[PDB]
Amino acid sequence: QALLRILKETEFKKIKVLGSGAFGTVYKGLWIPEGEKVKIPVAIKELREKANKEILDEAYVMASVDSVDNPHVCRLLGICLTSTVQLITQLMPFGCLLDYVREHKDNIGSQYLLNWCVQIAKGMNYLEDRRLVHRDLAARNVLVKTPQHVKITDFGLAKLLGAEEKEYHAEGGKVPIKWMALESILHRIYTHQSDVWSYGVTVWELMTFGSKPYDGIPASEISSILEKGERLPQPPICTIDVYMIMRKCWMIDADSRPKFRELIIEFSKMARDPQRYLVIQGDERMHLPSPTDSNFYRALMDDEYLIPQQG
Ligand SMILES: COc1c(Cl)cccc1Nc1c(-c2ccncc2OC[C@@H]2CCCO2)[nH]c2c1C(=O)NCC2
Repeated sequence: QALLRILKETEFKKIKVLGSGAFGTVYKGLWIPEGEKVKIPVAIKELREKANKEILDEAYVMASVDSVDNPHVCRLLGICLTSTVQLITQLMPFGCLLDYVREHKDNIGSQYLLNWCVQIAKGMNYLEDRRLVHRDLAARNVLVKTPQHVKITDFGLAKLLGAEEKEYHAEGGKVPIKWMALESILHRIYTHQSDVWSYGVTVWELMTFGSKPYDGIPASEISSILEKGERLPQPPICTIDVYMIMRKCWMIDADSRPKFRELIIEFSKMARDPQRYLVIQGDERMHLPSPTDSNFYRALMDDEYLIPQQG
């Protein structure tokens, strides 16, 4: 039962732009629901300007998959009807994971990387259980609540499969070619197993501390590269077992790829002996802010999408 809570514009103060890009504009603000005095840090999203129709579809997906215990997927708090339709969620104060890994490379140890991989797989497994194909899993669409806790976001491309359906077949909208499974590029078919491909690319992004995949290669060439058996390279920090997970995610046969339930288990195993699996210089000397740190409050200070050319 998908409900959308309407929040009045006047319950929001101190709205400030956080960032803009392909996702539209995201603002941060303070939500003070009338009836209470509690002040809740929020993020507020509106699309680029159709915009109204599209963003309600995202609200619907998010409301559809919401649940009492939902750690690793962003929850919709409500929507706001102003000059635009805006979505409202809890602020993730450390920002986008892609920016985070680029900015904090020198303090990101093996334990953090492996834990993030586990968390993203747990979030995706949750979505799979609710018949949701995300279709845009990428490091740009993972957010950082704390350095120890990430969440999947951006349901702009996401689709719910009916009880009889195994796949979603797309029409001609712009799609993230460099993160897509070959079958999605060739045939516009999307499944939970094409999300696994995207998961593999996401892991690659993290393990390279936010390198751009297939940098300098036009998206029009990607299907040909994949058909020749070429893949993203082994990141220097990754031991062979970690890279082999990525390579399994990029198998041609979708049903031969790992399932998210398997990825949780495999990455959890690695997270139990992190320095065995990732080799990072100075790993033991690295630290990131954690809620259990006495000074954690100090940290809380005040063309990837292309028109398809096949299928
Ligand atoms: C879709 O869930 C949201 C809702 Cl319901 C409302 C506002 C923001 C989001 N998510 C996003 C944030 C966001 C959510 C919560 N806290 C901070 C945030 O932005 C942090 C930085 C700022 C710009 C890049 O991310 N940032 C991004 C999304 C998104 O959908 N796509 C990519 C960039």
